Amino acid sequence: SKIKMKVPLVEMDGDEMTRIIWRLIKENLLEPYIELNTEYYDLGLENRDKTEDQVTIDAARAIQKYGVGVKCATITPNAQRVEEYNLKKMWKSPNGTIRAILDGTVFRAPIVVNSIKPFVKGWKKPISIARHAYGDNVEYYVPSAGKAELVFTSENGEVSRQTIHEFDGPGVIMGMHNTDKSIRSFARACFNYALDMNQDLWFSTKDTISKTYDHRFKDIFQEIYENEYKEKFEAKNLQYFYTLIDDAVARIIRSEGGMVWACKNDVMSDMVASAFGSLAMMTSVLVSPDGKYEFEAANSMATIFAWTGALKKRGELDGIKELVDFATKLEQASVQTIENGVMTKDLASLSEVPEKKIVNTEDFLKEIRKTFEGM
Amino acid sequence: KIKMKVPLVEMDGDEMTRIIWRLIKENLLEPYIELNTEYYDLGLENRDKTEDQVTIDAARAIQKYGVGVKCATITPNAQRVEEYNLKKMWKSPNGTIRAILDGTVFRAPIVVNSIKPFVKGWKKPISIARHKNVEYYVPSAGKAELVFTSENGEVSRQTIHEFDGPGVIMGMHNTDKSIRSFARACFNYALDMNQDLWFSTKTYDHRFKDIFQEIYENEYKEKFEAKNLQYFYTLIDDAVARIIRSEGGMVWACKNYDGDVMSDMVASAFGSLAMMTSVLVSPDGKYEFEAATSTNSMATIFAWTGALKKRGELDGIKELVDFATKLEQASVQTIENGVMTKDLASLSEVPEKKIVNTEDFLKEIRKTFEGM
Repeated sequence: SKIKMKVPLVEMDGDEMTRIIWRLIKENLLEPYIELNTEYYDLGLENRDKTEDQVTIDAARAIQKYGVGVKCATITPNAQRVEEYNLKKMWKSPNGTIRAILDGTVFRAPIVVNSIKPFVKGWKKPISIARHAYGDNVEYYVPSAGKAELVFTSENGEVSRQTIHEFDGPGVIMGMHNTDKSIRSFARACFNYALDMNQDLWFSTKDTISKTYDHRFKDIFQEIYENEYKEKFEAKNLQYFYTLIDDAVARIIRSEGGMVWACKNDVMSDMVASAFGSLAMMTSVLVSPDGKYEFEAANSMATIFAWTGALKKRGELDGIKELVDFATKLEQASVQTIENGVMTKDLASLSEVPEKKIVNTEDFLKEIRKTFEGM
Repeated sequence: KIKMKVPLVEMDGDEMTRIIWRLIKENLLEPYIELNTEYYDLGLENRDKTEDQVTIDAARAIQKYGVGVKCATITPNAQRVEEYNLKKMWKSPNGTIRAILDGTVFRAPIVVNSIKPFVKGWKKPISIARHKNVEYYVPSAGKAELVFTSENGEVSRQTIHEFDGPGVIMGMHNTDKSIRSFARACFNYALDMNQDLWFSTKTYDHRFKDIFQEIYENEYKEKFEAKNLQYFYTLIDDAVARIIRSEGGMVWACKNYDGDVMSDMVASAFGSLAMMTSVLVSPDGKYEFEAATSTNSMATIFAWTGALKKRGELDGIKELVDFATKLEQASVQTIENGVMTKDLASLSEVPEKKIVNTEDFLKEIRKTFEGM
């Protein structure tokens, strides 16, 4: 009997080839085993165009209603496509909209396969790089000599200023901010995801240098930990490591990976990504302070693992043991088929297995399905 | 003994490194060279006594002669002030020297084969280059702004954020003058060392990219090609991925904040914060070399050799250059033979090992040296 679901998964459709691949994955790997229950939203460009993007907002809201969504890769509008599709507007990427409705923090993590060798030797468990909003502060270009200042005016009109620099030539000045609210929100999602994934949270700053700004991140994380997560972390023997950025990269490079690593709103994170292998071999997960999740691909492997992360999460929530086990089994089967040497052209240029059979995406999905049946 | 021509500017330092500094001289340099140095005591008591004037004078000695070698020094905190009875919180000398010379610092590991890297394929030192902020705790609602008042009176404002609650703000800067010393120092070093230069990062960053380009076409394009070196600009995400996939051997330049990490990354990637050289370079071409009981003194030998080799090339004295090279090589070979300090024996495998004490290691290298 196929596995029975309860609460539906929010399923959001994407664009172009990933949309074919998404359907191919459902058809070969999920529907045979599970009586899929999803609430469907088409976030391909055409439907976004027709609904003037309302369908994206609807999808986010439905993630709030149910808890979990899974999302196909989508396109960001460009001179051509517009023409190509005759769209009314160059639309902002939906993930930006969905993130802000969810107030979510974003976690990216590699997909480990033994035959794809990390460049850091010991790194065999995925490290999740966490950011509160991944991909965007104010600048001003000084044309000539003068006095640059960082200035704050409170409600009541009181003004305070500090000198940034007294220029004697042209240059740039930059302002950065964070509200307590965004930091608390960042902290909660990080602690959620870490609990949810059963691994330690590491947060690092450079707070001996920045005596006020980084200090605030540090104190809010510690606050949020005590008042909100300490007891849960202990129950599962998870730890929260606060530390200096220098101390953390030395310690993490010395480890086996397998932890959640958060940093201030960028380079530490591409290093992690690249250290493990292609940036395609990667899951991307949005978590909210609230415990809402959306899984997306950061390559059929990423799309498979977006679905299995989502199924596994949806099943944990609903107490469907069978569904969580399915999701683990299908992940293991995906990896195992690569390890037996059947894979696509791109997995092959990454993998070390001595005898490889290269096949197309479709045949690949079919082989994972053969491996799954052997398990 | 190799005679010297122009003096090396030599800056003595603090505590244990000061002793080792002297030990390296006595066992490794003085028996082979007639040390010509102009000597500055940047110990802490002497900085306090001269009220940090000796640090300024040391900096200027480097502008005059061109090359300095410097021992690690204490930067005093509250704790030190009481401990040493300081008159003031003297600034970091590294800090002062840097400013006077307007220099960029390049950090690079020291590689030895028996010491396994954490990163698969990094066989060649990678050199990482780098050239404070105001902050405020927003305590309740209003408006945060960058403001600029031009000396003609005009006042331009940019909103940072409208707060409805508490949070934090920060402001920072960079002058064009600054980006230009940075680019010059990076191109100089890349040349001196026969390495390619990599740089990576809308107004803040394009400003940087523009200025580097300009300085390249106008002042270096020519000298680089004369030695078949590439200047490669690109996006940080691409650089890191190409860098991680290469063998090492380049100069990697980044905005502060980002060279902060990578040198952590690279440092710890190669294996040991102790095995790190540090060389300061100015746009004018002035240089300073510094270290970035059984104590590892290897970064401090390589500071002395770096400076003596550079001094030899500027003074057209080949035996001094060849000696620097020989000693570096003999320092490395000794470790490879399995005689090493406690700290380094946790690192390198290879072997059965005779671990020795600080001064013993120095005697042992000399032995490796006497011994072509």
